[PDB]
Amino acid sequence: LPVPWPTLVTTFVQCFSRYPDHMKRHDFFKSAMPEGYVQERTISFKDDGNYKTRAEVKFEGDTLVNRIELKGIDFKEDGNILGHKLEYNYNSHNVYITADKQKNGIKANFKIRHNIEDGSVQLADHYQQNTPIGDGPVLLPDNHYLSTQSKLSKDPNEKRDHMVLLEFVTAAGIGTGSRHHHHHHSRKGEELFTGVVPILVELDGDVNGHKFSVSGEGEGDATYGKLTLKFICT
Repeated sequence: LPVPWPTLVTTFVQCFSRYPDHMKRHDFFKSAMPEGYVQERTISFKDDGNYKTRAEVKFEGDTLVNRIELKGIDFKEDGNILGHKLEYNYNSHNVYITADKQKNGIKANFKIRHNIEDGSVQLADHYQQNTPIGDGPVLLPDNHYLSTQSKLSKDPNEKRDHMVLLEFVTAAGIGTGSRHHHHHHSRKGEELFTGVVPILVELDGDVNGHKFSVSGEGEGDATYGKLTLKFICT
């Protein structure tokens, strides 16, 4: 793998976030299902290169799949990314979501703080836009945030280069007086997430001409804002 695993966490399914009852009317991600959404990002590593990503997230039968292309350029050979100088861990923080009326979707920007091995912080500035694939109605949200927590681990019986990921995501930032206390909204999309959903993730990448692929498997339980994924280089 040509880059540190933590640098890919954000790229490797926000439809698995927990939206409590009063906020379900703001859940763009599930509302776009099963047709899905396109997710695009620029990720700018301070003093280093950038990733640009395009993904389609949708249902194929009973499976939520996230297929990604990533292009990374302008990285330093001996910088924190290509030189693998980032600790294997991950900071919890809040991702703020706003509607993007023009693309019938959402945007977000947020900064990830990556610990550097024997140094300070490598910042990764994220710009994100999401657009529905289908033409059906979607839920465009009021401003809110996703409180996102991520634990990184290893499988002691896995010989391949890999990452195990446990994530918990809960929406917040809207109070119960919002929209005159009205919870009502269409449950289309949302109803597909009431139980445990299998996930496939597949990525093709090229970072400074180093080409690689990753596959990931696991499951999501949105009732608990819970995701479990294991990723391997392929």
